[PDB]
Amino acid sequence: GTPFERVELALDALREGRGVMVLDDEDRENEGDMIFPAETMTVEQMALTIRHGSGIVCLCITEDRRKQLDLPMMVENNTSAYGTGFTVTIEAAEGVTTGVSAADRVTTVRAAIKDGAKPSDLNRPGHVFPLRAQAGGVLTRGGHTEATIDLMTLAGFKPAGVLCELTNDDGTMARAPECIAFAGQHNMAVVTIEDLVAYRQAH
Amino acid sequence: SSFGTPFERVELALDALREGRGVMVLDDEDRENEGDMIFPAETMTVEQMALTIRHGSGIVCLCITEDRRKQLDLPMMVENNTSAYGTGFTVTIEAAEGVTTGVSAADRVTTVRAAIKDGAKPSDLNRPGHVFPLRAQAGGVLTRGGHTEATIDLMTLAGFKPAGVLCELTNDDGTMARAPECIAFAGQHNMAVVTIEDLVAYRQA
Ligand SMILES: [Mg+2]
Ligand SMILES: [Zn+2]
Ligand SMILES: [Zn+2]
Ligand SMILES: [Zn+2]
Ligand SMILES: [Zn+2]
Ligand SMILES: [Zn+2]
Ligand SMILES: [Zn+2]
Ligand SMILES: [Zn+2]
Ligand SMILES: [Zn+2]
Ligand SMILES: [Zn+2]
Ligand SMILES: [Zn+2]
Ligand SMILES: [Zn+2]
Repeated sequence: GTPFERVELALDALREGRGVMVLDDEDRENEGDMIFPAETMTVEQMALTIRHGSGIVCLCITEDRRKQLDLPMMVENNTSAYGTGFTVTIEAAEGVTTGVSAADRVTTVRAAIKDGAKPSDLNRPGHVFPLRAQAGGVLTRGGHTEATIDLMTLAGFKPAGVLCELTNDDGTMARAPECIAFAGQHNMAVVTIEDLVAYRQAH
Repeated sequence: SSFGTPFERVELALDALREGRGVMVLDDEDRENEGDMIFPAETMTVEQMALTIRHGSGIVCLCITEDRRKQLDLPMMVENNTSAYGTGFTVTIEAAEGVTTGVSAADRVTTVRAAIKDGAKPSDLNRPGHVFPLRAQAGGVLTRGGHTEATIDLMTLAGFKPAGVLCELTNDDGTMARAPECIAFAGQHNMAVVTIEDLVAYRQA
């Protein structure tokens, strides 16, 4: 397909309760992140993500939601190679045990994204990793974090999505051909950040 | 499914660590009821890291002492720790050299090695990152019966640097492995099984 078509197909997939495989630039991370809307991701989708992802399952959120939840950025002097926007980590205050099962990570995501969520609904630290997206989305920063928020908002959801990088069992990160094969195995749409940037520049 | 005394289980685990094998550490059934795969930070292989990500939560942690935390200038992640188990997460880390994105098994190992190197400085680690240090409480399992303290105590008793990598064993269906699954897993992977209770008994003696 074309770039705009891949974006459109990705929005349909998110609306249908399917995941999307998001590939960033080859000259950047060259990684594929599986993403789901925070509002609809299931425990089975979370199990899938832990099984075949890095297991570092992230919750992409806006600056306003970060402030609503009172989640400081993890560090002041961000020296990460890619400037990744990790906040302090989180666990649901209620409805979990140790916080790390697929079910507990989903409970934590739902507590964080609920309308009216308050800081006391989350304990810290925890086993879910929120990432704060920059305003302007992929028009500001071409990361998976912004890409996730932009796809959610374009699909009609709250600007809140769950992401994890796809990993091969031998410990190497999946490259684009592996990400596309995996997307086929799990009926996910595939889209690139480059597609998304072009789409938003036009639209 | 158990054999022998607590003391032998501990000694078997020390041998396993020296031999380059993992240890499966079970905490109290009334605490987390979880088994963590553990390896010395010094000798853990890329293959072992890949095994840990594949079978574990993927939240692979590096147990360190307070002295090492200070040496690396790693703040505790939160001032007011409200976690269910009071887990000692510091700010997260990535090697400043010799990695790409930080997340591959190879890159996580590189990061662990950078953090534990003799003479490691704060500038050897970028923050935040894909490896999660856990700071052990003074007194080890005699103060806090956690996987973090168990790891440090085991490495210490085995003769290693007080630094160990851990991750909780996860079933493929996303539920956490309980003792029977952890014991079966450890058997299949030639990891020595030991309980925090065993280790408390050993250290008190
Ligand atoms: Mg735990
Ligand atoms: Zn159009
Ligand atoms: Zn699967
Ligand atoms: Zn599978
Ligand atoms: Zn705002
Ligand atoms: Zn844990
Ligand atoms: Zn990314
Ligand atoms: Zn599937
Ligand atoms: Zn295995
Ligand atoms: Zn990552
Ligand atoms: Zn240096
Ligand atoms: Zn534990």
